[PDB]
Amino acid sequence: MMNEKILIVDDQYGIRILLNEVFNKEGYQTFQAANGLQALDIVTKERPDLVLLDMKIPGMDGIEILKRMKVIDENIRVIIMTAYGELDMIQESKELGALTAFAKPFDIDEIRDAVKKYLPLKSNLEHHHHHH
Repeated sequence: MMNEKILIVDDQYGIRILLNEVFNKEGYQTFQAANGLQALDIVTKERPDLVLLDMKIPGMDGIEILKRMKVIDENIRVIIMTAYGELDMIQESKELGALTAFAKPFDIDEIRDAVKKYLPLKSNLEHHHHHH
């Protein structure tokens, strides 16, 4: 199976290592990038399947970053982060290969839950059971 890999493009390295460890723990080889170049490096270094492109402020729109990682790997997908769906770029984001546009209101679990249900390795903590 796929070894389950992630790329977190967030400048708020708090949220970034937050997401990092969260998915990482499920099995996700998550690599934290604060910028799209970092991200380019990350894709080229690990080849993540799920790249959380924080379109907020890190450096560039997760779209332009998702497509550059799409050109190096259209195998890849992106979980671009938004100010709760500012549309336009948001539409095109998911449209180009972003699975989800997660915002300020995040359950944390819904994001890790999402990554598993999109590409599942091990996930959770204790087997695959009804409770998360």
